Amino acid sequence: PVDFTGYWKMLVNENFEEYLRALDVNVALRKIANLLKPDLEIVQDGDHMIIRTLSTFRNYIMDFQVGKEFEEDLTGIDDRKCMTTVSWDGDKLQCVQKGEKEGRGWTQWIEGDELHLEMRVEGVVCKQVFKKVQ
Ligand SMILES: CC1=C(/C=C/C(C)=C/C=C/C(C)=C/CO)C(C)(C)CCC1
Ligand code: NA
Repeated sequence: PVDFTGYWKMLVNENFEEYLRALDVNVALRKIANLLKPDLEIVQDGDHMIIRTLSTFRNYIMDFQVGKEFEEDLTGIDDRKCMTTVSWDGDKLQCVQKGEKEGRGWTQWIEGDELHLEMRVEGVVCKQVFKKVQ
């Protein structure tokens, strides 16, 4: 199916402040986070994926099997714990992060040579787009 493997650089990041505000991230950290332009480093073998969000401040590592619920420790972000499931939805990845915040999750997919990531919480939608360096 779709292989997201790649070192992806951020081109677009819309509404990230609002998204972090909804996660109750403190103003200080939001200030910094919004100028980080994290890379996405993905290594995938079928339904097994490691997704590393990389920045000079902090990294965030996801390591999961598509379709299989797991205990997600969002330490360094909002330091919350979710019961998270990343599922196939055709060629898209659909992540649901069950926990304190309503409607928390994200959708990831490829359009041509672009990786699209939409992150959501409580009706806030942050839009990110990434590209590999050719
Ligand atoms: C706030 C904050 C950060 C937030 C990272 C986030 C919110 C990553 C979401 C990654 C996803 C949804 C990958 C799915 O392919 C990072 C840790 C960069 C630096 C410290 C500040
Ligand atoms: Na692992």
